[PDB]
Amino acid sequence: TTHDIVIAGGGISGLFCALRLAEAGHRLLVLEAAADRWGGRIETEEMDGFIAEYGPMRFEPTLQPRFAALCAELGVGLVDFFGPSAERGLNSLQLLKRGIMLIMGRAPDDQAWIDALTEADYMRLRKHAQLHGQPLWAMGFWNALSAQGILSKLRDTGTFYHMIPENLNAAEWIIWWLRALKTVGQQLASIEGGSARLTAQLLARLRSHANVTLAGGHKLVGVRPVELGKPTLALDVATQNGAVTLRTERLVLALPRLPLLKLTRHLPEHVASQLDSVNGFPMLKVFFVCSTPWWSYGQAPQQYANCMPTREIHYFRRPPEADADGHGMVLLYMDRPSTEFWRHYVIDGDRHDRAELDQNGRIVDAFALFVARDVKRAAASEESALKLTDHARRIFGDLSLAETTQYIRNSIITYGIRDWARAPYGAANHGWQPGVRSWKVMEAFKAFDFGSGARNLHIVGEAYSDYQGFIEGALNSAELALATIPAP
Amino acid sequence: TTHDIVIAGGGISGLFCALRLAEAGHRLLVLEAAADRWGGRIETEEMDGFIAEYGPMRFEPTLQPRFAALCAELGVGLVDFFGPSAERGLNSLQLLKRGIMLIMGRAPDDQAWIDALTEADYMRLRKHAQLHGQPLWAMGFWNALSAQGILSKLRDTGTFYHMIPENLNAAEWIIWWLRALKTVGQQLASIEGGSARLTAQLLARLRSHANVTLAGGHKLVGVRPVELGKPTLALDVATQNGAVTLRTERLVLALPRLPLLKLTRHLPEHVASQLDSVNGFPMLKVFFVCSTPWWSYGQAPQQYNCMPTREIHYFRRPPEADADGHGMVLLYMDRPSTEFWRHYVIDGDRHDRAELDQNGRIVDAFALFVARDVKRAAASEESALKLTDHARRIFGDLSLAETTQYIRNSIITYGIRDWARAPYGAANHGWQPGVRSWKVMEAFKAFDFGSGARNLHIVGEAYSDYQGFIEGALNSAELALATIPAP
Ligand SMILES: Cc1cc2nc3c(=O)[nH]c(=O)nc-3n(C[C@H](O)[C@H](O)[C@@H](O)COP(=O)(O)OP(=O)(O)OC[C@H]3O[C@@H](n4cnc5c(N)ncnc54)[C@@H](O)[C@@H]3O)c2cc1C
Ligand SMILES: Cc1cc2nc3c(=O)[nH]c(=O)nc-3n(C[C@H](O)[C@H](O)[C@H](O)COP(=O)(O)OP(=O)(O)OC[C@H]3O[C@@H](n4cnc5c(N)ncnc54)[C@@H](O)[C@@H]3O)c2cc1C
Repeated sequence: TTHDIVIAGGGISGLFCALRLAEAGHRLLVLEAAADRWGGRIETEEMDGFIAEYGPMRFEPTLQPRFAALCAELGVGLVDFFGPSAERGLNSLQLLKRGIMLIMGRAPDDQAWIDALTEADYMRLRKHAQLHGQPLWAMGFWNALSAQGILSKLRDTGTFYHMIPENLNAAEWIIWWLRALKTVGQQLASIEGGSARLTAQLLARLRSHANVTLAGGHKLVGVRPVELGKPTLALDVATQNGAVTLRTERLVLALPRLPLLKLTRHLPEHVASQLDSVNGFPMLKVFFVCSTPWWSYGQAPQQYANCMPTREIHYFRRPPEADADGHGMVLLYMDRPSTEFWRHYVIDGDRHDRAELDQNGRIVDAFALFVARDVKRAAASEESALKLTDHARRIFGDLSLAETTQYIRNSIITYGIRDWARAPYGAANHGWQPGVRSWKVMEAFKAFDFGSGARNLHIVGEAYSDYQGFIEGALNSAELALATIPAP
Repeated sequence: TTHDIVIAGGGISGLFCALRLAEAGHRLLVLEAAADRWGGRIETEEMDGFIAEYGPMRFEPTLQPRFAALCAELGVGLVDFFGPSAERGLNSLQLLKRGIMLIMGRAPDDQAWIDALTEADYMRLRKHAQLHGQPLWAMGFWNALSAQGILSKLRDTGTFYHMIPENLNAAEWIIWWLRALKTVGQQLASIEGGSARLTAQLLARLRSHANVTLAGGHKLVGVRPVELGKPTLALDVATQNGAVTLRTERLVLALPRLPLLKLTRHLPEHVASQLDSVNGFPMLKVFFVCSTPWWSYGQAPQQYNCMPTREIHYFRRPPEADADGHGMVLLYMDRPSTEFWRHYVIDGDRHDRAELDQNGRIVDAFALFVARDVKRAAASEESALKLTDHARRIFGDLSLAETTQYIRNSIITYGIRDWARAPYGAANHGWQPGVRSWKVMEAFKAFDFGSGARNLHIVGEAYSDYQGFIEGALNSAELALATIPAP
């Protein structure tokens, strides 16, 4: 065949491009490597009636305006989330804010200065802000915080996801934190009836657009200019059937770093040379649904780290105004190196493009043992962070740990695991690297070509965005490229 | 041109192949991507008269017989090393041995069983040893230790490089540790006048062998069979001049995982599909040479959080030859400390050896980190810091900003090697859960593009049966040697 515009990748950014480009009236095609699914890192499975987000769960719409706007324009609402909470002059909580504000030269409690910062200011910071003579775009976040007259000590033990041991671009993670440290963005909200709800609504308005053919099961595996000097692109697309060959005047790669690296030979050196301007962090989620929970409503998230190979362990029960069975659900949410523990419980090598539910008992076998220890210890202490129901407090007192194991192992109705470090994602999210001038990459990536000046290839997505980690970045990224695509 | 046998890679295994193949009488050529140097991961720089090993330092010749033998046959001596030292029935140092011996079903004090274990036994372990129904070749080391009736909890926050958070092949790291846990070893030896001494001696006997042309500055960047079905190989070799094109009847890839992955398109799928059967661990060394040390004459290596490092090792001159009283500090670190320091290599693009005295910012940050710890060590005294009386006092009095500067000034020369960098991509490698090592080593020892020619080979530590050590690199060389007939 032949098409005006191909879009490789049907993730949030792939599709926000497939929308705005339809609304200006182009003949779009959306290749998407996955047969049945759409929205990539957006994953919401229903597990014994619980909404289990294998991908994003909450959002800060005040911070992520363009998210709200794609939510609004699509009829997606946001149920505000009200869920549970959690060496001298250096005596506070988290408050890397001290570290940042020292670097920026302000008072370590100058929260007005922080709340007044614009994107325009963030750009001025990233380009021009220095620390001990060095630009911050050239430094580790970890190094800038450890400098003469900053911190140390540095607690990665404790804290949320600040990517200290990954040592990201100082400027870009000073920027990122100065954002989430504004007074707003405490407004925390789920998406009504799942996060994948947003995927659906975007296809339901992307079906009522005539000039859009959505083509699941299609994976871009090649790109050549047809003739030297000319803008016509040859796309090798492998699919279910077999190895088709599309042609287009404009290809949009809505792909994170790992797919792009698998395409690296088929890309201009000047672009392919920079795909390593970001690192993909792995994250891994495990969900267990328990018949007979040991925790009440409002049991706080813990930071198990030791007790379990996990970072966070999150706790869910059905609303107390329902509870048709009284069941509950546990999220093990983990980064490096806990990810390496669980990685190996995906039974299918070769392919892992979505959660594996109820396919390895060994995942429960290891969840059981780890919790079994902790809930014999929590009965006694009572000053343990594990609330523990009266029913559970007693019955555990009596069972021989080896049986507390089995009680929990039996208790599991359904369980699932998503290892986001696996192809074709290779990461839950990405981070700029020390040395990188993000703005040089984002400009090069938004629009490029094989050497005609055609400006008819694009990269879009979170990975090389100005708001990494969030759908907002994926959206900012889509726009940057949209602006370089004229009407038909 | 055209050659009997090319050997890509002039590291220890590349060269032990270039030797034994000369001694059977082939017309060898050794390509080596590095212009000036040989022996790759073997790196020994002289720093204000100190032997600084950016690569291997010590060795266990009892455990590594084939190392001793290549040392002996080359006139390389080993100065035995006598350097400084270091919840219910679960309260010791090497609860690791507890964990292993639980898995293996023996008594956690069965040290005779351990000392009696042969290679043939290690193979039987690899292939057949199970845990809760699962073969260990299929498990994480971390998972096997955390099992019902083993450990937990697991202290990786202590300990010397056990690769728990890298979660390596349970069987292959049970094997690896059961080796270094023999009493037989622990006999620790440096190499006489540096570790790179062994590189030199191997070229000095590799010069007196007529049928060997050594070609530094040459990097294999492609391999095609000349004709479909026929054993003739086309080598694209980039060099100083430019892009020559050799031909050979037999190519030996003495290369770790990362260069082989850069050649992955030029390799048979059946081989390239398995290069990810191992992980390359990054390690990073920084060396500082200090005018006026702050530490005692037996100051133990520490396990520093306190610094972004894992080990911090302490050196003075043999004080029988100490003409200035100087001392040296080795920051030796794994993930994630590696990420802190890696950014202080001033040359992007290329890093094939240590960068000495090329970034003051490395001292600037060493100073501050130690400056804190040695103001705390003046007072507490309940510290591993054997601080000298001269140092204990003078530090008491100086402000941080001056304690930093005292140390910053004290530094004569400093260096950094980031082994995670091309073309090494790792200080050493580890088998992965799922892998049957023995299936990989058999596939790798000899293969071809489909003729049956059996005229390509992979050799080196990375896919060896003794990962981490030169012994593995040597075991690997042999496996392939055995499949190469005499001329
Ligand atoms: C920090 C550290 C500590 C160590 N400690 C010990 C120890 O205590 N005990 C011990 O026994 N061993 C130790 N070792 C082992 C050491 O790694 C040995 O040198 C050995 O493992 C190297 O095996 P190799 O032959 O694969 O060497 P390599 O150096 O990996 O050989 C590869 C060579 O090929 C080259 N090359 C790469 N690409 C190309 C190309 N395309 N064409 C041509 N040439 C190419 C160069 O990279 C290099 O010279 C240590 C290593 C390190 C780094
Ligand atoms: C653990 C986790 C936590 C998150 N937390 C938050 C959060 O707190 N707040 C927030 O706002 N967002 C969060 N997110 C969301 C994340 O920011 C976005 O979902 C994502 O980054 C944006 O999607 P994308 O379009 O950029 O890329 P992706 O969703 O990765 O899109 C890639 C798509 O390309 C496809 N594809 C098509 N053709 C090819 C091909 N040839 N090769 C490869 N792939 C191909 C598929 O791989 C895939 O569907 C989280 C995500 C995860 C996984």
